[PDB]
Amino acid sequence: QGNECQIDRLTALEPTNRIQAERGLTEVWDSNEQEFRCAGVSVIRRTIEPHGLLLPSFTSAPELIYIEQGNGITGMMIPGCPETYQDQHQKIRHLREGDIFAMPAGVSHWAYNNGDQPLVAVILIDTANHANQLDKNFPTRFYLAGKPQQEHSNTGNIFRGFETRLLAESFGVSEEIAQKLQAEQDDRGNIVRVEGLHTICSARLAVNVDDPSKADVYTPEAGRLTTVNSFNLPILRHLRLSAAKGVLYRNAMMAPHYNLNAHNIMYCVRGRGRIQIVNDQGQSVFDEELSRGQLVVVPQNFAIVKQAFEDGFEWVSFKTSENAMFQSLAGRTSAIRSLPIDVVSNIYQISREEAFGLKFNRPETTLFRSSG
Amino acid sequence: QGNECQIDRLTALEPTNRIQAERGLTEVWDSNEQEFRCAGVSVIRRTIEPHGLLLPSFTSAPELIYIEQGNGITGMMIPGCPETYQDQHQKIRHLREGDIFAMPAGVSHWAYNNGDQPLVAVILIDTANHANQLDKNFPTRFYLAGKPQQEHSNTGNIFRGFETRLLAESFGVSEEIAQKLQAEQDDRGNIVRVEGLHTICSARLAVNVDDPSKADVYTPEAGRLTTVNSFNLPILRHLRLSAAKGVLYRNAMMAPHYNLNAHNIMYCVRGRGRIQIVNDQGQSVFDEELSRGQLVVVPQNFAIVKQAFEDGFEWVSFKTSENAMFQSLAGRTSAIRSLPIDVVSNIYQISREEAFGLKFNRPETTLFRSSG
Amino acid sequence: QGNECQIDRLTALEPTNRIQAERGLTEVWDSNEQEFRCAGVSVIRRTIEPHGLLLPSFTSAPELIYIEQGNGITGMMIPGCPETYQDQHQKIRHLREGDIFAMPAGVSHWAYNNGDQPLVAVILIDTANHANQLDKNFPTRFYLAGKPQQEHSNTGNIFRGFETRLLAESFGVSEEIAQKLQAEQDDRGNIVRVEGLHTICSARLAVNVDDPSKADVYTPEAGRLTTVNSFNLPILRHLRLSAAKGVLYRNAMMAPHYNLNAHNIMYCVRGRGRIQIVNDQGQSVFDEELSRGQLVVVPQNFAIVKQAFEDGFEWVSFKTSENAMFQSLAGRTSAIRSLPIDVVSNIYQISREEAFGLKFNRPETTLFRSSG
Repeated sequence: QGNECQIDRLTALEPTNRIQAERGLTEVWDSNEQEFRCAGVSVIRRTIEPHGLLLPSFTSAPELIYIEQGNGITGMMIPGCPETYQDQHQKIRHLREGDIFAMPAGVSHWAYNNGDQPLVAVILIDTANHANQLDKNFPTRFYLAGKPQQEHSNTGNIFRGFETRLLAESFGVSEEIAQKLQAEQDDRGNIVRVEGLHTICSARLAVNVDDPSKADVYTPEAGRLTTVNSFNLPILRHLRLSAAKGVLYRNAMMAPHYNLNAHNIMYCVRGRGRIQIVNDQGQSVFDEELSRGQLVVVPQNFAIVKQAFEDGFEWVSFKTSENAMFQSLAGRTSAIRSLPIDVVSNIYQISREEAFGLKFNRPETTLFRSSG
Repeated sequence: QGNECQIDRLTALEPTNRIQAERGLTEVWDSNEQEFRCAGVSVIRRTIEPHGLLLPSFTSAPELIYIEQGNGITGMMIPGCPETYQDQHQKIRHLREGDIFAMPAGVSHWAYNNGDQPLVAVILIDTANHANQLDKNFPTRFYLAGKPQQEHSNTGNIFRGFETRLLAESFGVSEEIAQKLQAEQDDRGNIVRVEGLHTICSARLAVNVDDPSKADVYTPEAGRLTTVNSFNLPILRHLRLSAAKGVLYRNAMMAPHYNLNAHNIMYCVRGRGRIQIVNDQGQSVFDEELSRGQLVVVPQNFAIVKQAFEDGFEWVSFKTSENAMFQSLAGRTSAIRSLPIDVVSNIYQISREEAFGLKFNRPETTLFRSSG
Repeated sequence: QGNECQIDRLTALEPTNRIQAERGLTEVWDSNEQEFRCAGVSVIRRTIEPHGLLLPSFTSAPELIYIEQGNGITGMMIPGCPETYQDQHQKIRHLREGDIFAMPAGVSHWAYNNGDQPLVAVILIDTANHANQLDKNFPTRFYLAGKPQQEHSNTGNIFRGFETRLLAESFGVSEEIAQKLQAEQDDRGNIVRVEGLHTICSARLAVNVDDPSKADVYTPEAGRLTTVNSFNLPILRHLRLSAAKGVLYRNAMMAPHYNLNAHNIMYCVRGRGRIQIVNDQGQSVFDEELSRGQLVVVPQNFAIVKQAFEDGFEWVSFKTSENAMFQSLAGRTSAIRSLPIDVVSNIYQISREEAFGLKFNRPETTLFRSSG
């Protein structure tokens, strides 16, 4: 078939499946939605209650994680990295709100909310990544403990699969304890309640996009845009993903722009925006308001404008390539302004002075203060 | 299915659709042709009349452009590149005959023929490029002005898609002028008549293959071969495409060879040649004469020989990978000559002296002077 | 469809087609097998009798070759590499048992057994490699001599395809000899009997994994693991494949582990092992004994344990990515040991001391001495 990107209708998408576990919630968007198929990604949102432990798992696809809310810690068990010092374990890293974290394909990991508010992560799973060599339709997830529900469609964690004897032998451990590995008798789900706890090897593997000094774009009382790519997060050189966080203040807008190289899974973090998206046909495929917890998939090259309402509008964009670049159509550093004025007047059939105003009437860069 | 490269018949291909615009012509080859599906490319040829302005557009796929005829200028609006100095615009670059230009995915651009003869560009659109994340069947093109016809299959340029108000607001411009953006009232097509006009940021993004000093191969009264790859055109490191131009003089031939790594879209620029192509089965899939404006798709690894006729034969080869490499079967630096003579005689069941002549009777490299 | 990696059953796979030639045998596994489709590879094994010459050929896919048995020499005709000094030919390289050799896509090559025992190579053909731009279902092979049978499904070597005249002309050779090229009158098949014979340009393009000093893992009376990746075989940076050889001594085991980034085509070289493989569902998809000449496909991220029997168990793993990395679940440098003990006890619902033993009772790295 291969026509999933012939899109004339996009939708504000919300999770269509829930997975309730003892200490957390996993909400799964519908990966069958055409625009997800086009983008080749899946999105989940996990809400881990305080003292909740997301059991160790891995997925064949790389993930881009935004910590929407809360703080906690994630342990990554990267093969080959140094033990640490009783007890030994690999580097524990901290998760905080505003954090954009990169999970390389196959890397096993667990998370724990050691904070007071629920820990909330919005996870892009890039099933179409070159790194994912399993199926492209749905993420494949392998758990290392518990008896977790399938997240994307007689089952258990990978240990349940092995002959119990082999397990016991493997760990130099009793059979009875091996059965604990297999968690055949476990009903807690993928996020369990705990009490308390207590170069890739050394990098943070994250950058906090709430750090206003890191913004690439600010416009006085318009807002800011903060990019995560291969320069501030070098691992993204390997994942070939990037990300951005945007804040639009009351009635501010992001000029119509298109992303050159990447699909943009724009998740609304807070506020509300009139979002309009146009396809290659010059047809609007989207003209709706996005608010908390909704996302829209902006396909590569699809033109888009974001107009904040009175409460502003804030989003994280997961981008399906390395150093995704976009181009504003209006403003300073825009397609129009890059056009020689004669080209502008000629292509739009307007005066050299109408052209001028078309080019320069908008002095802001990318983010504008607007009236609502 | 995935059998589009099971090819037993190739065809001399010509455009199957025309798109007439006010100041230019766009001829589109049939991307459904099996060998195009196999190669994962589309080909167009644009003829821009003098004083003709190819409206700004972009496509999700990278393009390799050969300027077959004429000269003019192209403006590339690469996001982030410096303005220039009344008026400000991005770097204007010159296009001349023999130019092989690389357009990265998503980069918006316009062209203008400021010369006296029609400006003619043969464009390979590499829809199967990793850079293209939309559909693979047909190029997706987005225009920034006018009301252009679909080039590959109630429509308009991307601005037509937006709420007019939002447009006006975006540019700090009147509504009436915003409607000009949307060009709902435009009948000029994608190439309009104009009057006159007047690290990637600084590179030429082109090399002229008509520069005889750049030839990698010359053979006295046989002709020349000139390659564009990542060394003389570094951007091609990003596009993962390469190109070559070949000139065969009267009755000269390019020895049977195969390309190791890439499909070869060989477009005939001038002259005429008996071209023969063999598949993995040892079957001829092509044995016809190519002339002006026709192309054949040579699939990766398919063996091919090109025999010029009395007027010679000249072609541009667009190659679907980085630094595509080929191997001659005959001549100096050929498969046969690289074979130890005993291997040759043994595999061909011939004498050590028949073998010798098989190896050395052909002292030329790649291009030979032949009799017609 | 795209569900070939939804695997609940793997099989010990053996060749399903034989191709007998005059001086050798070619055994072809069934590339239609679901797990081959999932992995996107094909496997062949060629047995070249002493004094046997594997005719020159190339395939659009890169190959990883393990010399299971024997020694001989392979000639690679890489385009552009220096002639050598009567006779001139390209660098001849030696093949020996334990050799893991990398063949880049499209590179023409022949092999010859100049040894006394049959020369046996197990060949992974990575049809799903980015380098292969032809069909993905089956390897495409082009021969440069003889009249070889199709290896994967009115035919001949590529020369047979050309007009004989053109051939003769091409090589400056008589017609009668040109017909020898076309081998229309040849019944020897792809491996013929001979008598005797006699930066990529200069690299060995191989590393011998039988070199015990190169082992990355040894465990006293357990065995060893030896990896071939981009560091000891730099060309693999281009192929994006890796390999390993494993030897398990009597009753030794490789702890349950999963490969993070790559499918693992594990071919059994000698001995016998109880191999168990688990999918993402916690279901065993394989629990059988592998022995000489059988392979199983371990999909990326599928968990696996290998238990040698009394004769030990030795395998070569062809891996479908660059520097494939795996993670042991048990032992030193394992997922479990990388887990903070509180996470372990909490996720497995066991004591801080049961947890401890789960973590540390297994002091070996990856390879363990076990009881059978």
